[PDB]
Amino acid sequence: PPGPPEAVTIDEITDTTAQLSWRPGPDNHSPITMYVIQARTPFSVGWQAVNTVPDLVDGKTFTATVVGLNPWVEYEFRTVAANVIGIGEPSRPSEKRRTEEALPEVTPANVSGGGGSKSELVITWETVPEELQNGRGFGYVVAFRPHGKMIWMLTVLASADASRYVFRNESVRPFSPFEVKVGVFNNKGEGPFSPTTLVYSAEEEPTKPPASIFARSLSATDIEVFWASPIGRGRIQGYEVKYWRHDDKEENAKKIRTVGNQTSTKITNLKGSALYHLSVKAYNSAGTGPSSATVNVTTRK
Repeated sequence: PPGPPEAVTIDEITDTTAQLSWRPGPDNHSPITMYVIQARTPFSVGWQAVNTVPDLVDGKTFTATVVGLNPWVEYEFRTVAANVIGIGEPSRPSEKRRTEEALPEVTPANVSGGGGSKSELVITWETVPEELQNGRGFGYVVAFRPHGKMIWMLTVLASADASRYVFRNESVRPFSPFEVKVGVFNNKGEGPFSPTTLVYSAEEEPTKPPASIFARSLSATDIEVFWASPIGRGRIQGYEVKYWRHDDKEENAKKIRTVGNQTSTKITNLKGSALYHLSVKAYNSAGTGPSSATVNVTTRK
């Protein structure tokens, strides 16, 4: 296998391209027939191969152009020569050198949203990776409009780390569809927008209480509670069961929550031969509804 090539230098650097040069290393009694070039950045995971011109570098070429680099990233480079035997030892790395800035080009992935409290529209996205921001002053532009309308409303978020925006206004009807895209910008200029997606605003909280509530004591620490769903009313994600010992204030109560359609539950780790008060509430992404009547049950022993 071949020895390490030497003297890797960065002769030119633009926003996405660099011109590199190097000098041959010992070939170890076998003809050197190829050079490959690797790059390392703070964000790459160690050394990676790069695209070059010529797309394949022979053993006679000691300089080459590297393409498809990220704007505004710090780069080191090294070269490796190859024999017929195998791949050689990597060179020592070149000096570090930062590419120039450019317009941003990558929009955030997984633009979505939903939920929230009354009068809200909740919009979420994944922050654009740092090696893809292409320059200082990187931020987002959240564009949203009611489905069926023409005017886009625009919010700027100066912070590259922003992953979430909440719009609240009386104009927002409950569970209404908005068209949503998220764009990017940096000091060099404005970049593209994500593909439009549909996001629904916050839904209405439950409006009716659970009915037909009662409980049964099983052991001295376990009771069972049953209710019926309300009739009419809102969407219901589960129930909040609220319980407290006869000797505590109601505001000291513990709460457990329920997910799905179960219209019953089981409370544990209670004190025996003691009275307990309970009440149930429906909830959804927007909050909780009215409370059932309070029911009274005593533990077994």
